[PDB]
Amino acid sequence: DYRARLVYPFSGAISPHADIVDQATLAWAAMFGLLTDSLRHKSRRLQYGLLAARAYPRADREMLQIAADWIAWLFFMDDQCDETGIGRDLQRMIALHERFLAILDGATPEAHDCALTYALADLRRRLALRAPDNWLRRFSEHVRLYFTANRWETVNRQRGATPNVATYCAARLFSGAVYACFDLIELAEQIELPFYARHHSIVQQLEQAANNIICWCNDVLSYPKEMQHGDRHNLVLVIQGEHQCSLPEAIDRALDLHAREVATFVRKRTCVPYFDAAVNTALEKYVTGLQFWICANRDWSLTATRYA
Ligand SMILES: CC1=C/CC[C@@H](C)CC[C@H](C(C)C)\C=C\1
Ligand SMILES: [Mg+2]
Ligand SMILES: [Mg+2]
Ligand SMILES: [Mg+2]
Repeated sequence: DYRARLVYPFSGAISPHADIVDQATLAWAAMFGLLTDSLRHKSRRLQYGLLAARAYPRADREMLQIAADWIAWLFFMDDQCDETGIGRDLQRMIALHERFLAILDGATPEAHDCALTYALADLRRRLALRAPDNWLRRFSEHVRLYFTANRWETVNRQRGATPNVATYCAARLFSGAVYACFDLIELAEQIELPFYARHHSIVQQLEQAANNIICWCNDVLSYPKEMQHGDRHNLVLVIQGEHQCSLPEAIDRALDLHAREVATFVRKRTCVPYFDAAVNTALEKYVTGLQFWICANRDWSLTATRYA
């Protein structure tokens, strides 16, 4: 059981609001028309709210609900990208992204805009009530880079071209939208980091390490369903192509890279410089937030129907 090798020298927590938030995320999905024909009794088992509850365990219920609805949005968008025709059609993906980008700039959806565009506009509206412009611009840019990454995946599928390890790992940091999920830690923890701390090389490196761990963990758990769809956006499949090795060996190599990235994250935690008492207090809440996300991703994914 190679899954038992997905271990961390720390553990997570879950918000006491978990089930309330999950029920509300389903009601939200139904309200905005995101639940497709194939899903009726499968809808109950999505449990997207129970991932959010683990990722932001200390958040107030209102802020947690924005995070849960956002996480659900990302799953709904992802299944369109990864399991339908739109992920093989760059021109259809560009037309959709043009609508999302107009909504991220604060435009109102038109009558004939799709459910995902309306739902994205709802999340932006609710975030604008809770966050300053500075934060909203950083979130929006992280979301734009997720769309760019999805268009990158679409070109790979159209060309039938598996990326090399260096290209894949560099792009995978954007294709999972993990940086946009990290932005929400600030709102969950109600912390205001000054510019020089927010963008410090050690903070960027801790964010990169946490993002890598989360994505490579997902890759080990999601290679089966991704292979079932003839997809190629997975460290296991990418390693297999580069090394011309067996699937068991590629899995072994992916888990080695995961273990190494956990150690890098633990090491770099002890390298955060002393700015001042108030800045380092806030900074340690953010970095603790990254740990909660690492654990949430693993803890939710091992039990989720999504990877069963
Ligand atoms: C692999 C991912 C890890 C981060 C988990 C979380 C952000 C889920 C939503 C988002 C889309 C792609 C589901 C992310 C993917
Ligand atoms: Mg995807
Ligand atoms: Mg996917
Ligand atoms: Mg995956």
